[PDB]
Amino acid sequence: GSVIKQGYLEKKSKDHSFFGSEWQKRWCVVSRGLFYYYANEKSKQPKGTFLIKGYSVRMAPHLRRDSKKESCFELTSQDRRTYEFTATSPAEARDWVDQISFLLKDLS
Repeated sequence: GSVIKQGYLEKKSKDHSFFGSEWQKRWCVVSRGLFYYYANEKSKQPKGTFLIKGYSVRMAPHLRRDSKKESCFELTSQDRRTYEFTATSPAEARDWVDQISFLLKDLS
């Protein structure tokens, strides 16, 4: 079907409120051409959706300074906002990068 990969990641998330950005747990889904994410796997509505065409993806240890930096990756665009993620492990992050890359290369 349409889902390529899904699971929990920490997303760097602006609260648009008093505290700014924090790493926050999100259930993330990448389907063909489309990424969407929720607070929880059983949340009623997504927090966000975006078309992935135009994005680049890579591991990104600059995103944090603690020991989870080896599990961080980013989706970047020169036109739209970047999305920054921490997986549970380097292996998990590498898989996200690989699976999203496979989509992005086809889209290109």
